[PDB]
Amino acid sequence: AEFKAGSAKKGATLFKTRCLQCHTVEKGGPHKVGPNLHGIFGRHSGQAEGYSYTDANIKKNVLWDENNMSEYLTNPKKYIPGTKMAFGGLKKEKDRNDLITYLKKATE
Ligand code: HEC
Repeated sequence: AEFKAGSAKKGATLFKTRCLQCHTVEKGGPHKVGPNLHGIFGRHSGQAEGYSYTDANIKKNVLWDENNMSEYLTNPKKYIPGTKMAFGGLKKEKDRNDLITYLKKATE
């Protein structure tokens, strides 16, 4: 994938509609169904403390950046077979770009 910068404002509405039920982004926000996403960028998958990941997510051992995140959110199970993240995917390029723009800033 090729991340282009988008609207953080729409990315927040995208996050809050499609991600917030399973995730938080603030520093020190609680783990829910999924882990807190603070400092997700520049961190390998499966390394947030306090959350029990799938083996699949740990062994993927992917250093998250803008681009591989875009691929992941298109179809999570396809990028990480075995993941227990039950999310179909953000199919539209512009929605993924909008969200990741928000996510960069919101996870500090
Ligand atoms: C539950 C109904 C979820 C929804 C909706 C979304 N996510 Fe999720 N996510 C969820 C789980 C249970 C997990 C753990 C996966 C595992 O196999 O252990 C995840 C994982 C992620 C990750 C990876 C984080 C890591 O530390 O490796 C990311 C980046 C992530 N989720 C982001 C994310 C976004 C952006 C969502 C909506 C757009 C979203 N998730 C929805 C559970 C659920």
